[PDB]
Amino acid sequence: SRAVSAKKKAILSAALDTFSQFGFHGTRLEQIAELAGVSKTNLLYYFPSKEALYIAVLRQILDIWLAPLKAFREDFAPLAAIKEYIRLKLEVSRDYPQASRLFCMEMLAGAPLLMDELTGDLKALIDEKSALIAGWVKSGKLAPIDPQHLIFMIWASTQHYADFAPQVEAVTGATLRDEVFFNQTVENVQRIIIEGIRPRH
Amino acid sequence: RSRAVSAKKKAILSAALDTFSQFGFHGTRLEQIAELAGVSKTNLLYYFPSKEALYIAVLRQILDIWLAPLKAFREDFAPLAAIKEYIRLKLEVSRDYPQASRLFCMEMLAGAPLLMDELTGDLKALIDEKSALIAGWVKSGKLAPIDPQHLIFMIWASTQHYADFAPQVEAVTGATLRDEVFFNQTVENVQRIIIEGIRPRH
Ligand SMILES: O=c1cc[nH]c(=O)[nH]1
Ligand SMILES: O=c1cc[nH]c(=O)[nH]1
Repeated sequence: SRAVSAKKKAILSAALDTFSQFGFHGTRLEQIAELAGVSKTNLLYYFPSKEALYIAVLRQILDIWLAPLKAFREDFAPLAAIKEYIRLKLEVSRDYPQASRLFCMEMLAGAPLLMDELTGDLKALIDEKSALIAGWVKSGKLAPIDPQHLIFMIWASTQHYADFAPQVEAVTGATLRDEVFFNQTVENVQRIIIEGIRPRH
Repeated sequence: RSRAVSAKKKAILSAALDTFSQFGFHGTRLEQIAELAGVSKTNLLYYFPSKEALYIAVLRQILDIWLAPLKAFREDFAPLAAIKEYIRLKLEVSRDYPQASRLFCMEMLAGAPLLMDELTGDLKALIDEKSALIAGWVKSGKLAPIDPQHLIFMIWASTQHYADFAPQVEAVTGATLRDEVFFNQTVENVQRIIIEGIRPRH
């Protein structure tokens, strides 16, 4: 149904903005229900608790973050695939900083509510894609870097510009919404990581 | 300068770090910091006039630890060797002081309400100075053409990740930086990507 999806997205977006501004414990479901334009009973049909909504919000940003990596295939040009991956991750930092910070804040608390996804569906995908990239490496299409550590570096360097945005602005005077700085950021992150994993000699 | 006094101020700062780490800034009471440091409230207020002053002192101390290697950069150093220590020291700090990494990251997530003066002032000054130093290394052919500030941010981001995102690292790999073998694999992998990413080539 389109209507169910339209409504689930209105709730998730209202939920993101409310968790972002009031934190998990200070947020009440009725407040989210007011801003999505729906009744509490209607909201609870799709998300039975504050915990369910919160987890769903973080699953949504994870699905966005991982889409490029889920699309990886063995016959891709490895360096080209990874440079596109880096570019998509920084567009997410520019456009969805609130969700990036919400995820980072969950990690800082020990991932009390997200540990089910990290040990389950997330670990399954990274195991699968790590084996794929290890194939690219055991075949000389990439230098020898270990796959899980290359992935962590991609995540860390692109999410930095959202999560650490106040420090980036303080040192450079710019943000990712400044077109020129955005393009300089993409090119420089790409240069270091790509040349760092490019086959040699 | 008196060391006993310095030893006492560091004892207080360390009690503050772990109390701020466990209860957050607004939930922390000065009485808790004093009781856990082994000192009277009055002795704490002698050195730190407010909870906000102490909190800022705690975050400045972790900044000083983090930036010491970069302050030590000088034009005549071997660039790649210097950046290899920097990465190694940053990963040692993520292993030994994860609580401080998390507290600083949490300050950034709130918009840096209390620390923004330190970022726009002393931090920006150092990064300007050392970024020009690194631009000199590139204009003298000792490094590939990279932009200095983004190289620095990547050193920070990739090394602090293993502390701030430790639960995700453990979930995906089963390990932490306290495992000697995983620590050494991490150093070698981060160093390899950044160093080979910036090596002159030619
Ligand atoms: O892109 C991603 C995906 C999963 N976890 C992260 O921290 N970043
Ligand atoms: O090492 C450092 C120094 C300043 N700010 C950071 O995030 N990391």
